[PDB]
Amino acid sequence: KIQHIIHENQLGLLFQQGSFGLEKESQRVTADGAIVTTPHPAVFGNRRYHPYIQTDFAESQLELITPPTKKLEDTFRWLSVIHEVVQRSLPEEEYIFPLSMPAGLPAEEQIRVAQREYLVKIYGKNKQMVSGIHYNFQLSPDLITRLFRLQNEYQSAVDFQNDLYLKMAKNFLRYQWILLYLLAATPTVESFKDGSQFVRSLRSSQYGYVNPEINVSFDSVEKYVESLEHWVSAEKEFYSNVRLRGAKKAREFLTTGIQYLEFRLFDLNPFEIYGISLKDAKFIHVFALFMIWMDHDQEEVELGKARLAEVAFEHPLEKTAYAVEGELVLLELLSMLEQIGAEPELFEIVKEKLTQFTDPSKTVAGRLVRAIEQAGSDQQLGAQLAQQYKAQAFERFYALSAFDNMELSTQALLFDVIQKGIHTEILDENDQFLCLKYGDHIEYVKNGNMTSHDSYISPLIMENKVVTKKVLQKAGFNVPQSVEFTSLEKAVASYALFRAVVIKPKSTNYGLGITIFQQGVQNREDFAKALEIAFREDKEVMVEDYLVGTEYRFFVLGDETLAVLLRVPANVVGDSVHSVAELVAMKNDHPLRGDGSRTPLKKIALGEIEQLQLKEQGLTIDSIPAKDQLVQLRANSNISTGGDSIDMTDEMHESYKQLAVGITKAMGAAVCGVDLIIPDLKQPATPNLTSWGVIEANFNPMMMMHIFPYAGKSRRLTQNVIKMLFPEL
Amino acid sequence: KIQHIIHENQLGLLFQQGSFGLEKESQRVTADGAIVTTPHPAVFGNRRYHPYIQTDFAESQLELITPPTKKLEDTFRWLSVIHEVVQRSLPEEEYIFPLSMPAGLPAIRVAQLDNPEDVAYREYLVKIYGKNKQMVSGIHYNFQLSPDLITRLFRLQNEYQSAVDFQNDLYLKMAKNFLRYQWILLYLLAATPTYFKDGSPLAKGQFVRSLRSSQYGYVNDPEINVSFDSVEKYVESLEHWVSTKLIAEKEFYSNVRLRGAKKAREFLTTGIQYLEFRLFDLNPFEIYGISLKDAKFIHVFALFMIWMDHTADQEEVELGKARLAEVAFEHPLEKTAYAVEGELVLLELLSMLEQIGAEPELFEIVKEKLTQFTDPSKTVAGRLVRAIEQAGSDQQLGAQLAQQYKAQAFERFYALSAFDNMELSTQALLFDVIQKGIHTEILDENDQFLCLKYGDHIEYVKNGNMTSHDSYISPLIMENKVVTKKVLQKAGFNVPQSVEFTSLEKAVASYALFENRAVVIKPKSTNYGLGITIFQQGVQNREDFAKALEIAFREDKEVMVEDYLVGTEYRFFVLGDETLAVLLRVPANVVGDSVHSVAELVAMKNDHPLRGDGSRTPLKKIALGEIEQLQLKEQGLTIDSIPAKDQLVQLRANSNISTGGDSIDMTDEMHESYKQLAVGITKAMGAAVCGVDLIIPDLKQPATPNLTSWGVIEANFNPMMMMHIFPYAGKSRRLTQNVIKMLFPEL
Repeated sequence: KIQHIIHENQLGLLFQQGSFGLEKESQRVTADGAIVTTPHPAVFGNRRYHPYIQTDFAESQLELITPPTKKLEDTFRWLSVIHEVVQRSLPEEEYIFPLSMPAGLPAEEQIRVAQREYLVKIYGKNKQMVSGIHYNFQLSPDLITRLFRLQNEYQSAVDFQNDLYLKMAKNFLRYQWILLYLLAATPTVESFKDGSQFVRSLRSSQYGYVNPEINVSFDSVEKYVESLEHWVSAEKEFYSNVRLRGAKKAREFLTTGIQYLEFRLFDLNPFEIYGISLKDAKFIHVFALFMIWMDHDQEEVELGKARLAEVAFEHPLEKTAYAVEGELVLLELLSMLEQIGAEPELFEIVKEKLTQFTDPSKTVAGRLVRAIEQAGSDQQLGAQLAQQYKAQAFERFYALSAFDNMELSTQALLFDVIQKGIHTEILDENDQFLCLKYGDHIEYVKNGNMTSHDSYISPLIMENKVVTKKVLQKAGFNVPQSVEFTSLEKAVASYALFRAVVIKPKSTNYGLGITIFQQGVQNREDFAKALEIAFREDKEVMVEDYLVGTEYRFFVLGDETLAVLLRVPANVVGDSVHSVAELVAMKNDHPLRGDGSRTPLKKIALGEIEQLQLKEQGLTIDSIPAKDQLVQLRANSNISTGGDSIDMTDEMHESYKQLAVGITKAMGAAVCGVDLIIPDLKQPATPNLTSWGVIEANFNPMMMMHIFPYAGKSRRLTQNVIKMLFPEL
Repeated sequence: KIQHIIHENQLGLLFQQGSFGLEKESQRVTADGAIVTTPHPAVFGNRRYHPYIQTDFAESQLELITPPTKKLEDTFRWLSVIHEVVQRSLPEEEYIFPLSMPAGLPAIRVAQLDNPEDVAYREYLVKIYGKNKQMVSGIHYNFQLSPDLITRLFRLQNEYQSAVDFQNDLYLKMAKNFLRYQWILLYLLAATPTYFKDGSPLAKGQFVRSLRSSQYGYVNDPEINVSFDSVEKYVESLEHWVSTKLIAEKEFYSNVRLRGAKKAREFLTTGIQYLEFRLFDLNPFEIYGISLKDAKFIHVFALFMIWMDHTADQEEVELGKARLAEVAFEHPLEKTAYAVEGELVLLELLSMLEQIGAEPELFEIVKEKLTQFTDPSKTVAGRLVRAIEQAGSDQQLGAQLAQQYKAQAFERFYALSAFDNMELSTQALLFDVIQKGIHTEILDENDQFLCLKYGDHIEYVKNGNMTSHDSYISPLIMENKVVTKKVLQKAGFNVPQSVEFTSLEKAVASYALFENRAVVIKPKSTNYGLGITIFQQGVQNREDFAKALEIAFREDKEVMVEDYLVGTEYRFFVLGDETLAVLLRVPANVVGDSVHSVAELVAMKNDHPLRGDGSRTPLKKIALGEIEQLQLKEQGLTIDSIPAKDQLVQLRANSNISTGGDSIDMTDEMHESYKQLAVGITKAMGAAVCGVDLIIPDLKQPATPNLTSWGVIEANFNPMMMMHIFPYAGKSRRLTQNVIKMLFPEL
């Protein structure tokens, strides 16, 4: 079905609308560039059900799959993320491989290909080691439907879909060589003939598995079904550079038609990190539409296919045989953009491609030869490029490039999900609402911690505090008591009830009225005075217990305390006889140090608050701290200032840890985070408030400082959560 | 020892602190005044487990038990509420009985306890003393001293060594003294001045101050006696009699009783937890059979027994009771024989209050009491005799008074008075919990958090319908409104969709998307509806479409086009897997049927009890203001003007309860299909309770997917039950019961 009244009805935005799927095969490899020759990583979710990351043929060869997305931009986001999860999950020794043509190729015995023999037998194990990028595009149904009405001619919707897809495929084949001229990365291979110096593309080139001499028919869905089905007298064997992947069986196409098209034409791009460029994917999209668009038989296709294989073989450097056909295609394509009012970016892209016809070196094929030549070996550049990419990605290990904005608790959850093979949808990028489904089972999480497993009332309880206080004391736990007096005369009377307390005004400024009795309510007269000063400042004054001790935070999931975090005020240790400034800068060199929100840790600054306190320590920016002399630069633990979080899970006594599990269970929360004040972590727990006191309960606990502590073992909470949700895994 | 001298550590504030309980016994009775002579109401929870409402002995005799509270102030709200729940629960035919004295006694009734032992116990008891004396009912006053004040008392007292012995000795001292002076309490508060029960006493209107504390009032025997002198002795006394012969220790009858008692002896390790005082007769003049002032009076008095240094000797205690009996038998109008003792006794009380820095109010109370010694006319007993003569009989007043109170309970049927301030939804749940008997406690009156505990099962509910079964993700899903939309489009429910355009050019370009779709085009943020274009039929032209988008952009930076919906909006209340109710709300109105003017018409409609503040009551009274008066002009009517003949006059354009619109139950009237959708939407949300708002062109026609057929307005995670419980014109659907059951299905 080829016609474009679309322009007559101005449906420009719709032709662009669509969906984009994407698979990339890369070979797991050593630093040398050799094939990994080892098993698929255990961390990765089951090869059977893991949607994003799987293994195609060789256990060593790996395939990354991006979910389908309405915007080409979101595909890359995913690809980027999947690649980073993989790089970071991959063993330190093993690495990913940039190019399609394997650089170091093993004997047949070597490749286990752990989970095809007949298929393997007919062409052999080695050809299968070739790796590529499959690009799948499907037209927006709305777009098509609008189009179907306009066509008086077609009585069946499926025929029109079928016909439209067929048109696109047939046409894409006809001009598919230009794509191959622009982006071919298969010039060389390690092993019969050294070949006719270089070639544009070996795969498309005859001596590739991809290159069949059986005539199928893309003219009619029915025809193709019969040509295909009769050739049996299955689905896997046919090589179509564009593939009809719409349905499980060809017959079903008569019943249901073709739902989308998968293009197998492409080679990995060594220059781009994930093997594709957003621009190239966009280019392809526009190109597919041009296929459909052009008003435009088997032989023309067959001719096209022939032009495809010759262009492959040609040395990339030398000028293409049919730049002329190519220039004409790109020019009409420019025209196509005019009428659809395509965004400017596209214009820039087709323009650059036009430049490429003229300058062969600007071509992806051509650029690679100089560089590969410069590396001196197919293996040398590939291997060189494996380290750059793994290495480039390990820069911000805590955060996923794809979703830098999402909270770190949430970014990490993502990682876990993608690595474990659970299928996830970002319902709100901005609100950190994730939807996770594995199998029929579906579970929604928000901000990582919030799960189905938490009743609403738990959080409801913790927010209130009066309730928590009243509910916790009944639990029998030690809860610090607050006493509030409307009237001062009553307060003097109430002196019997208080111990170490602080008397403050509900609302005061400049700390007025605050009186602190630490180990101190010894005389009634001083107590009375404290109330008076307090009472001038506000209509209501409060009396609260004052407990001194370090403060800890226990992350509790389920029945056990998962982790414990201590926070300490900005400081540098004096070990180095280095300028504290010199010493400070040294502490900020770690990637985990950035502003507080974007990175797990904040960056200490030697400002006047910090400078002032140092002076209390006797120091100056310039002083060199004696070995093992810790200087604190703040009296405030919040890491906002630059405090260090240190894991205390092992160091903390288990008495409290059970107390923390005891407290959160009383609240009814499966994932609550408890803040406690404990004078002696080391000494065993007691009923007396002298040992400890419960200071707070959090409905949505942090995760991230736990996962990425400045010092101390990293306890990963997101997996505990992930397992908790879908325990079946 | 004497706590009195240890006011040196300024324990006056500690002294006032305590735990307070209360048990009041009354007999459900007919307006006639005759006993009910029928079964315990169905509505109340099971008698075996019910903590708030029960029957002491006679099925006809019911007793209200208030949960202990830190303040005597609160027990009364509990009491007020419990008695209101009881008043509302009885068949209209049945009323409550105010006086202690049985009105018309049959010769009758049975315990009706599920356990065998109780029936045997009551049977043995009815046989021991007959059943008439049992018939009489009265308040019990339970008071427990704060444990912290006791510890402080104890720390100073070197004499005891053991904490419990101190606790036993204190309570004992308090009991003894109470017995000697208890007569003072009865005189003030005698309420039993007045045939079948005890006509042997000569009566010609010749009333005694209190019939109960007299010999004819049931004391099982002269021979039974136990010493309060020592806990160890008391126990020996109770033991010996049980051994051989009260049936048990509970059968021991006395005006003050030790408690927390599994058995007396366990006190020797456990200590005495608290005391129960039974001297009191229901008083006819206070709505709930006792007053706060009087409740308080006893507390201070109880303290005084502690405060005085002296403890009464066995002789003293015995003398006390004889005195109390004589005083109780005296004629109400005459002055007490030992009135000076009373003046002296109340005199110390004052010194004590002054010393402890007690509240200003208390001084007021005791004084009133002194005034009462000068002239007995003021005493409840003296007052009662006056009142009894008014309708000529003991019984007549009791029926007039019961009537007076059941009426009070029924004004504001919709709200529980103890906690008027709480949301209606919550007062309503409270009611239901109390009627059902789930032990309930309020953690924050203001935040609305409640704690319901039955057996070893407890559930925490905030705002009436927020419970354990509801999970946390659902609310978050519903908060978003955007996320709400995504979860919902997946299930396939019809949800209107909004598309936002930053670029006008793209908007015009993207025009095809909505053509024969009825869209409302509006700027993100606009004033006076500026730039808002509505398209009821659909976007017919490119040109009309461009103008609409063009104009909005003039108005705002970010412009949203949203799907237009039309129909009557409906509120389904979904709980669990079933939709429990559907409610619709109409614009304030009246009907001209009456031929009254709109002014008269409206006045009649507000007369309804439910109407009041929209906030403090289910429905808000229509007001005939100018905004209301304009609507009239359109109808061709005026305030004076008379609506004619069953004509609907509309006085608002917005169907808002806030402006006096009515609420109508359409549970049954609505189509089944939509109802499943509310259950369907709730499922996608994964919410146990959800209130789902749909826009529906026709109740009656079956639902179709398409928006023209069908639509969803919004998803609410805290549904407004009271509207549901009370429609202006609907059939009441109570959802608080549905909620409770789902909470405690085991019930």
